Amino acid sequence: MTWNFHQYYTNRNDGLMGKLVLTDEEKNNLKALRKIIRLRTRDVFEEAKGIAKAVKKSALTFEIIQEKVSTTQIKHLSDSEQREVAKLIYEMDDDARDEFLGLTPRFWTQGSFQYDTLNRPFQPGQEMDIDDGTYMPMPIFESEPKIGHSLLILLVDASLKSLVAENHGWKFEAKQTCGRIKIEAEKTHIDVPMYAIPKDELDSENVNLALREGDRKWINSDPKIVEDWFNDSCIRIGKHLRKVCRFMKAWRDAQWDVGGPSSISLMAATVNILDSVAHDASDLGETMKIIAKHLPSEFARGVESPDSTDEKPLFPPSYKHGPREMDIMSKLERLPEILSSAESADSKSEALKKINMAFGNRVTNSELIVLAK
Ligand SMILES: CN1c2c([nH]c(N)nc2=O)NC[C@@H]1CNc1ccc(C(=O)N[C@@H](CCC(=O)N[C@@H](CCC(=O)O)C(=O)O)C(=O)O)cc1
Ligand SMILES: [Mg+2]
Repeated sequence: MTWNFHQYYTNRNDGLMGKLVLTDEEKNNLKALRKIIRLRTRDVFEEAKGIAKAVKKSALTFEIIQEKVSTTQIKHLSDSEQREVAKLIYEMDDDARDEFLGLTPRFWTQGSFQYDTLNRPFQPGQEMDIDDGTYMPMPIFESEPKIGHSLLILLVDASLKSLVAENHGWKFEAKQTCGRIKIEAEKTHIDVPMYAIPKDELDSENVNLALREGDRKWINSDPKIVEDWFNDSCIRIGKHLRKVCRFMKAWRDAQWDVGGPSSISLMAATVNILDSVAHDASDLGETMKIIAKHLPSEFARGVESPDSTDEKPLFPPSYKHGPREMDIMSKLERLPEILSSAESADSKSEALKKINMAFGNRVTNSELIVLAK
C-alpha cells in the first residue's frame, strides 16, 4: 500500500486543479466586473475635470461649483463629501488645476487574478479576493502631489459608490488601503487601491499607495515588485510552482473558514523550499510532501517578503506568535503527516478521504489515486 496522488492533484477535470481553476466563463465575468469599475472611474474623473475646466475658463462661485458637482456621479457621496469636493475644486490654483485637467486614471494591463492562482471559493461565506488598482500619473511629489490625496480618494469613492447604487446586491466598504465593492451573490469582492505614479514612466520607486486612514497619506508600495518576483520564480522553477501554490491556498481555505496564513506568505515559503530542495516536478504528490515537510521551518522563522523594502514579515516569527499563529503552526505540522497517512491508507477510498482532510472534500474521484510504481 503506497498510493500515488500525482493525478489526484493535476487532473484538470476531476483532480484538484479541475476543482480550483475557474471556468473560462467565470473568469470572463470577473473581467467584465473589473471593466465596469474602470469605466466608471474614468467617467467620474471626466465629470470632475469637466467642472474644473469651466472654472479655468471663469472662476465660478462655490455655489455654482457645488450645483455642478451635485448632478455628477459625485451625488452618491454624502452632503459633506460633496461640499468637500466642490471646495477642493474651488480652492485649486492655476498650477494645480492644469495638472488635474491632464490627469486620466490608468489601469494595469499585466494584472492577472492573484498571479494566475485564483481558486474557486470553498467554504460558505468565502469570497474571491480581486484587486484592481487605479494608477494616477502625476508629477513626482515629495510629500503631497498637486492633485490632493483627498480629492482623488473622494472621486474613487464616488465611482465605487455610484456603481453600488445602480447594482442590486452590491455593497461598498472603505478599508485602510482601498475602497471595496462586495458582491455576496457572486462570492466576489474587488478592492480598488489608488496609486500615484510618475507622469513619464520612471517606474522603480515613486509608486505611491494612497492610505485612507492615519498620518501617512502616501506610502511607497509597488505591486510590480511581488508580481515580477513571482513571475520570475515560475520561470526559474517550472510550471508546477503555480499548481503547488494553488494547492497550499486550497489547503488554507479548507483548514480555516476565516483566517489562516496569507496566500503570499504561502507563495514566498513555497518558492524558498523549491529553490533550495531537490524535488521531482513530474510527481506533484512527491513534490507536495517535500513542501509539507519544510513549511513548518519556513513559518517558524517568520516568512520574509520577497520585497526587500518591506520590513514587515508575511508571517510572524515564532517569538511573536499568539493563539492564531500557534494554530497555523499546528496545522502546518499536521500536513506532512496527513500526506503520508493518505499514502499508506488501506484502500483508494480511504486514501482519498485522508488526503481530503488537507484539501477539503472536493475531489470525489478515487481512481485518480493509483498504486505506486
Ligand atoms: C505598467 N505600469 C508600471 C507601473 N509601475 C512600475 N514600477 N513599472 C510599470 O511598468 N505602474 C503603472 C504602469 C501602468 N501602465 C499603464 C498605461 C496605460 C493604462 C491605461 O489603462 N490607459 C487607458 C485606460 C482607458 C481605457 O483603455 N479604456 C478602455 C476600456 C478600459 C478597461 O476596462 O480596461 C476603453 O476604451 O473603453 C487610458 O489612458 O485612459 C494603464 C496602465
Ligand atoms: Mg484585496
